[PDB]
Amino acid sequence: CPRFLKVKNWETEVVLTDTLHLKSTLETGCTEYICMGSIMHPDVATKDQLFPLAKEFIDQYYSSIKRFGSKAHMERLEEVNKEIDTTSTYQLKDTELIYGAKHAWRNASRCVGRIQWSKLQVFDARDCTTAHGMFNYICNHVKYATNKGNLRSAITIFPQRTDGKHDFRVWNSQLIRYAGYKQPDGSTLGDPANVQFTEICIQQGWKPPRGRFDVLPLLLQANGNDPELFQIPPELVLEVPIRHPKFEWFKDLGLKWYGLPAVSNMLLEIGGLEFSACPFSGWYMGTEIGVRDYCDNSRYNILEEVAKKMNLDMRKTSSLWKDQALVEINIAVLYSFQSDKVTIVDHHSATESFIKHMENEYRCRGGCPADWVWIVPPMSGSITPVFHQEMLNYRLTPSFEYQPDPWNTHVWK
Amino acid sequence: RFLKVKNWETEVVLTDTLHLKSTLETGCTEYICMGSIMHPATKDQLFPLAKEFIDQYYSSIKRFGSKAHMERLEEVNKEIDTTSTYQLKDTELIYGAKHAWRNASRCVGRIQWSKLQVFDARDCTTAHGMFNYICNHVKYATNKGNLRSAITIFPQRTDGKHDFRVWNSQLIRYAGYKQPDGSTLGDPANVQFTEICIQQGWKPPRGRFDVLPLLLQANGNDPELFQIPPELVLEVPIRHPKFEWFKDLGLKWYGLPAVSNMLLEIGGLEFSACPFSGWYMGTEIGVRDYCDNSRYNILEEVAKKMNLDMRKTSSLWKDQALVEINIAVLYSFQSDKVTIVDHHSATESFIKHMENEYRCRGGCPADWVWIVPPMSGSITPVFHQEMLNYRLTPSFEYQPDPWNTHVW
Ligand code: HEM
Ligand code: HEM
Ligand SMILES: Cc1cc(N)nc(CCc2cc(F)cc(CCCN(C)C)c2F)c1
Ligand SMILES: Cc1cc(N)nc(CCc2cc(F)cc(CCCN(C)C)c2F)c1
Ligand SMILES: C[C@H](O)[C@H](O)[C@H]1CNc2nc(N)[nH]c(=O)c2N1
Ligand SMILES: C[C@H](O)[C@H](O)[C@H]1CNc2nc(N)[nH]c(=O)c2N1
Ligand SMILES: [Zn+2]
Repeated sequence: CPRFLKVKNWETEVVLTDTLHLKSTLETGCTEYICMGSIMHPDVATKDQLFPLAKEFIDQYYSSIKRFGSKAHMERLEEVNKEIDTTSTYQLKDTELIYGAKHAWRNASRCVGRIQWSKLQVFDARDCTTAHGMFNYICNHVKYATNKGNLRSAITIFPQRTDGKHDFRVWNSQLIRYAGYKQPDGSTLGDPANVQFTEICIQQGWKPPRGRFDVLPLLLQANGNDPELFQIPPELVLEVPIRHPKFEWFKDLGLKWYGLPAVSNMLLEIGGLEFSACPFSGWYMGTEIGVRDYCDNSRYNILEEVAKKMNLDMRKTSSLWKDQALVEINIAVLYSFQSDKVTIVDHHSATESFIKHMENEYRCRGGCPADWVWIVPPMSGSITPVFHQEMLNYRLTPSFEYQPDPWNTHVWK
Repeated sequence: RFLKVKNWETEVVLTDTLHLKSTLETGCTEYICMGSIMHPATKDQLFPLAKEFIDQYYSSIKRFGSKAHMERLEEVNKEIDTTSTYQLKDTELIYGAKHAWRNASRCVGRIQWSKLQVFDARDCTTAHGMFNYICNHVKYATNKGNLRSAITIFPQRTDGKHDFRVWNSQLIRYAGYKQPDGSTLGDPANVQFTEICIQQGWKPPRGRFDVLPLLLQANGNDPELFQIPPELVLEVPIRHPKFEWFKDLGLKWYGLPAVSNMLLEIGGLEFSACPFSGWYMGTEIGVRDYCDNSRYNILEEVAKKMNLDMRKTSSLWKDQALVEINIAVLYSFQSDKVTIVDHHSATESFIKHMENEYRCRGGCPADWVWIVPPMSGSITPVFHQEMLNYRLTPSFEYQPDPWNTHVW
């Protein structure tokens, strides 16, 4: 592998030099002959597998605190090694847990929000034993991160995997999401993305209000036991009704969205350890709501109704009625969040911040892994600076990974 | 191994076997993906490349292993022996040019690939001859607004000291002028090329839409300047269906998009001058050509006339102006009956193209980074389509700009 790789920005002519790719760990999916960069997704560690993974992480941590090679570094290596020897696993120190969580975000190639990576509040929930305790930790997380609309990024880390039969899992894909209900006539009420999970909740005992914006309950699994349902206290769920600065009729669509984006189905890998329940939250980029949640054909799919109320000609695609309506919806989302003083970032500001972040990471860290397919926003791509920015994608650890949906693997008791 | 691609909107899964036929490199490795990087012979090297191509040609006309096929391989073998190269048959040239288009991972317009008019210009020897062939190309392809895809293929590379080159990046482009006060008049993408034309004796009108002259190099000689006859250059004044003030911006564009700086590789042969043309997707003009910060950069002026609040990015004033400019472009070409496709229709057609190629060919190499349009990405169906990118040959390739290699 070449020692230096160059990326160019075709708008500004700036050339950056990447050396950090030499620390790349796992596989991208690509080969010399095929690129899988647009593919969305392209039994535990043995003692022998765990030793080198832990050492790599411990070495990285002690290098970051400028104590590489120190007595405390060598002693930490020996203590971890003994622990892996006698128990087949090991426990992270609190400092190492925090460092690992921040760096999994720092390394998340698909995240445009990483300029914030070092300001992550880490909640250590490794003492949790029950689904009720998970609910308590999650409620505290949601309250802290929401902060009356002055949102603060945060992660809550539940106990790591042991033998794979005692996993902690949040069955929700996000902590706060709206239910979706398939109707006998084929239509869907609510969010079509969540129909499968909604049906699971109903079978587990949830009584669904069957509305358009019903906050789903938490479905929480502790220590490999069957998951249990809990209702998030509604006063902890900050929501924003969507209105438009010019179009008085926009509020009559009855749209609203929740303020806190909180991913809860990913796995956090630190030093070979696997944290299968690690819900983390930030704040929204407006297009995540205004383009994807609202205008995806397979989601709320409101382009039609908005275009109608805008009195656009919808018979020819070349009138760009979809495009025109999409912008108004995204204007409404940003205006409504700003009016209610709920943190949100538009796609222009976020991508400009990410370029500055990337350049800083290249200069101070030797690179910044980035997934262009995900970094470029889903509207107006080429009038954002990331569109013209060449990027290198590679996998560094600590990392957030996808994992199978737990209902596909769980052994019901 | 067989590889699957999923469309996350429709849940359609396709199975790719065609990638097993690729042998060029992508630039990626198992550890680093370069998917967003823009740019990642001898007798001995030539015959296996020739053999592979002759093989796939005779397989395509269902006479693989025929007597004609055996004879052609031997014919090619002797010719590489006695001359260090070979000459394609006319049928092979046409097949190879259509397949270079069919294989172009970055082109959303490939549903048309087999409707390509191929002009054989391999008997050309001088820049005057190139000019004549290019004028005929432009006239045929323009067709009074009913655009027709075409490619003109000039003689192949021999020793590399005798290349045919079109120095222009496109056959028709507007000049760009570095102003005294530091800014730029016209098209900033072409400032360097414009200056080379001036340095070669071109008298610039110093307007905003001055069609550049052709700078044509034949057989490695110094390039020569030619003016395309203006009656051959179809242009469209841009106006807006609702904003009557839009025409007062004084904007226009040319109807014929015609790439002239790429290299066509067929069976190991390299055609360094191979201008090819189709018709525009509206966003190529209205998003990239007009609104890139390094291009015409008119978002400010348009948003001004729309009286948009331009003090905060979160008003999305840039996004609103962007849509209106692209409405105007489509409306203007359609009103003048000049072929153009919008990004919704184009990506729809591409999804249908992919389905066809997976069925009859076992796959379709596609570069998501280039296929997804530069605006309103996720409300087009390609945004949700997983794609596999791999290099098949015949292919179009980038090459260095001739002013960096040429000795005068
Ligand atoms: C604080 C403000 C943040 C912003 C504005 C932001 C923005 C984004 C956006 C727009 C995406 C693409 C979302 C999509 O299309 O589904 C994304 C992906 C991602 N973000 Fe961030 N994010 C933020 C915070 C965080 C935090 C705190 C973490 C973890 C500690 C994180 C980790 C990730 C990961 C792992 C992905 C990839 C998700 C996947 O591949 O499925 N982000 N982010
Ligand atoms: C007929 C209508 C056509 C349409 C609508 C179309 C559309 C497009 C678009 C929108 C791009 C992206 C260009 C950019 O972003 O700069 C592209 C790229 C490309 N097209 Fe097509 N195209 C057409 C015809 C053709 C033809 C006739 C050929 C060759 C015979 C061709 C070969 C290519 C190649 C090689 C690229 C990649 C360019 C590069 O890598 O820089 N296209 N096409
Ligand atoms: C922390 C955070 C901040 C932010 N501003 N945005 C997000 C994206 C929210 C999101 C929404 C979504 F629909 C899908 C995924 C992928 C991961 C979740 N699982 C489905 C794998 C997401 F991350 C996350
Ligand atoms: C045949 C054809 C049809 C069409 N509809 N579109 C194109 C692309 C036009 C284009 C525009 C542009 F700005 C940059 C590049 C790549 C660099 C090549 N240079 C020759 C310009 C382009 F291919 C080609
Ligand atoms: C097929 C393609 O990989 C898929 O649609 C991706 C494209 N880019 C994306 N980018 C973001 N930010 N989020 C997404 O869900 C997707 N989806
Ligand atoms: C850095 C990045 O590869 C570069 O900006 C690419 C992105 N995608 C593109 N897509 C198209 N269609 N045309 C382009 O010029 C580019 N430029
Ligand atoms: Zn790749």
